[PDB]
Amino acid sequence: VETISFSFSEFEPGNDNLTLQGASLITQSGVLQLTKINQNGMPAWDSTGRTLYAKPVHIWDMTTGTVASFETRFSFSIEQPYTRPLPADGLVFFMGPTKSKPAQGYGYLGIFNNSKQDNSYQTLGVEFDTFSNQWDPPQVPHIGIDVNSIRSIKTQPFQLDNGQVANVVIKYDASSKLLHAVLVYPSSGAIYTIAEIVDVKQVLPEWVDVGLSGATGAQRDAAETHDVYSWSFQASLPE
Amino acid sequence: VETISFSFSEFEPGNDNLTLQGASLITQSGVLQLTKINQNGMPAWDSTGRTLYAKPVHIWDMTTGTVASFETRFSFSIEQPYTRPLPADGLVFFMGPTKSKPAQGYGYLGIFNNSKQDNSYQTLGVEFDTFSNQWDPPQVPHIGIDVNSIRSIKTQPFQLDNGQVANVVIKYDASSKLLHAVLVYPSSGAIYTIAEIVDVKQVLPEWVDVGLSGATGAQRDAAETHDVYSWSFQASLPE
Ligand SMILES: OC[C@H]1O[C@@H](O[C@H]2[C@H](O)[C@@H](O)[C@H](O)O[C@@H]2CO)[C@H](O)[C@@H](O)[C@H]1O
Ligand SMILES: OC[C@H]1O[C@@H](O[C@H]2[C@H](O)[C@@H](O)[C@H](O)O[C@@H]2CO)[C@H](O)[C@@H](O)[C@H]1O
Ligand SMILES: [Ca+2]
Ligand SMILES: [Ca+2]
Ligand SMILES: [Mn+2]
Ligand SMILES: [Mn+2]
Repeated sequence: VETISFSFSEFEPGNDNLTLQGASLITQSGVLQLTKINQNGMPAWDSTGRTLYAKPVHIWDMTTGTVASFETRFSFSIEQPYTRPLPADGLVFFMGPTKSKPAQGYGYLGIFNNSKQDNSYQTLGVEFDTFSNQWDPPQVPHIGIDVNSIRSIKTQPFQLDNGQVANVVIKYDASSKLLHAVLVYPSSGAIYTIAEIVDVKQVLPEWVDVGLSGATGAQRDAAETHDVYSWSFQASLPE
Repeated sequence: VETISFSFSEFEPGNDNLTLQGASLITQSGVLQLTKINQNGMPAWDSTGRTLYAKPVHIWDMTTGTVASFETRFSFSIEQPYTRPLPADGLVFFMGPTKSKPAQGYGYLGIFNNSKQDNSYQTLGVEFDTFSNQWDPPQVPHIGIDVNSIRSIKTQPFQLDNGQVANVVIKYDASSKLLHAVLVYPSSGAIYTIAEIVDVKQVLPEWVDVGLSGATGAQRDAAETHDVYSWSFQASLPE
């Protein structure tokens, strides 16, 4: 069994194991701000930011045919301060090719370039979508499981607790090829759950980068915050 | 689509839609006590109690070949007041043949008669096991998915927050034959999750009874409480 794991109760500026891209930034108070926040303390539009763990993770081995089981936990808060226009765009937990750079922003959440399903992406993502695009279901916000496409294969609407901290748990069992995610708002006690079959062996490359990505809207004030307070990850490749 | 749903924020004594069996009892304060509590306020051993919704639910149709998607939510607390011996036995959410009576107590949680896998049971259960029997994994308590057998096909250890209220969400997606359950302890913020493939069409009869069951140990003081504070259920059979 080879393993890998990190666990941040809070974030520390200048930490080497974290790669910040785009607007992504860590405050001295220990919080990770994926998207830009102005001097007046309010969310800026047309912003994209990502954070990747500096070490690649071995998700599966082509030689032995074994695939790893993994689990990730993080807590974040999304604040939508504007009355109008509609807020955007959301944040995602993703896995993909190592040494990747930010893709398209807005509805693409910084991890995709278009709305076409392209196995060439080799990207798996669990999104918390706050804006309804042409490819999205009517309800927002919604949790979505993205496999090589911004058009989720599965979707689950949820109630946003504006400014409140949400706890997320995403788990993958290699034995059943089952990916289950959970969203919990400690404040209200609300619980949301999504699950779906995902063959990691058919989607991702043997080695991947794990990260978080966030993005704000394409027009003035179509924004919200994407703050992350903690993040842990663990993977186990048997053989 | 035919549907059915109930939602109890609290329990009311004398409610007609609830069938109490065994020691099961509802207090005037609105709580459902599955297992007996003595005059000294402490849990009694050798106790078994169950509660079933008085109306059967159509889980699948053999004629159209359609299967229903369902979701159930309930909150409970288990208090293990004795230093010794080890506490037992746990509680379960189950689905099975309509008009059923309590089965064996103790490790069988009141829904099974033996440890043998018998498709004749036609019982599906999500257990919160507090005692480790010969057929259980070493770790207790643990969440377990039971399909026609007390020997879970899947298990997940969890940390008991003695006397604290736990929130549970069990969901079944007919499209993926996926059963995902979640346990959350609001107090500590702990989150546990289990998921597995279950073909309801192959396990349960077209019509079933949904209920909760609890049981205490086979020897003096091998007990704990099994209190339920709320319970809601919803099912949707398309066609
Ligand atoms: O408003 C946030 C929303 O914008 C979409 O892009 C719009 C853009 O805002 C609008 O000014 C222009 O005329 O058309 C674009 C396409 O409809 C983004 O695509 C969406 O993801 C959000 O960011
Ligand atoms: O102690 C709780 C535990 O008891 C098991 O049954 C025991 C019984 O307690 C003991 O006195 C007797 O000698 O042997 C039985 C079988 O090992 C139950 O099976 C278990 O579910 C718990 O209830
Ligand atoms: Ca979107
Ligand atoms: Ca047991
Ligand atoms: Mn979406
Ligand atoms: Mn068990």
